[PDB]
Amino acid sequence: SYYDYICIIDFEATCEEGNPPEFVHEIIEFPVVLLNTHTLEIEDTFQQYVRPEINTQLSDFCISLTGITQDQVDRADTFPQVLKKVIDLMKLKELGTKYKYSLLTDGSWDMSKFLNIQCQLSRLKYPPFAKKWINIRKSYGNFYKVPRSQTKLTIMLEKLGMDYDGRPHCGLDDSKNIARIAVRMLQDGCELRINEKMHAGQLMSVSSSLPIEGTPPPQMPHFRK
Ligand SMILES: Nc1ncnc2c1ncn2[C@@H]1O[C@H](COP(=O)(O)O)[C@@H](O)[C@H]1O
Ligand SMILES: [Mg+2]
Ligand SMILES: [Mg+2]
Repeated sequence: SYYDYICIIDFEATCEEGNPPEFVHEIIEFPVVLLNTHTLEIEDTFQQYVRPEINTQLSDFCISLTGITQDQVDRADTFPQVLKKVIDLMKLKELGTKYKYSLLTDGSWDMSKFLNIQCQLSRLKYPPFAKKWINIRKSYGNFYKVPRSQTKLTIMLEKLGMDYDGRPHCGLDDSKNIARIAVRMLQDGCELRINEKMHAGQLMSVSSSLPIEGTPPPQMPHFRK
């Protein structure tokens, strides 16, 4: 039987203009949006900013694209501290123990790039609970049967006859819009399910024809020795 909760995560990260290929991203915003699959309502939202430690000064391009200011990241906890809190929130809403749940992200960068890089930077083991997720862009592409380029957030909203609510590149607002699409897709009868994973630190697909399996209750990973 189906997930009780979909847990939507969409990060914001440091960046440069022109998107330089060798620039080391760090997570600067870690939102969580909890969607109850039964009531189809967004039940919980939590926002937290993260303080980068490598490239600590946000670029102008970044401050403007995301809206996040230096004073915000400066006053924020470091990633491991923020992760402990996200895990504590998840533990509070009893995910993995009382309720069957799954992660959902918009694309495959949040887990396989941003969280992946960040854990290396923070010297953390990659948290098991985040090794499998629902990439909604993929879900959408397969459900409505459109090429990959048509699954950009902008187009998904447009084609479903919806609007972008709130600020672009603000992770919380982004996550909420994502959840709003999830709802709509569930309503259109699409069974959202895990379709992507990490394996040997590489992005890999996951068979869509296999039974619904909950994500394990989250734990706080240790520091890599
Ligand atoms: N146009 C862009 N140029 C460079 N980096 C970007 C751009 N759009 C998004 N990103 C990176 O991806 C992160 C999250 O993407 P988004 O979900 O589009 O806000 C941002 O915090 C940026 O670090
Ligand atoms: Mg994103
Ligand atoms: Mg975003």
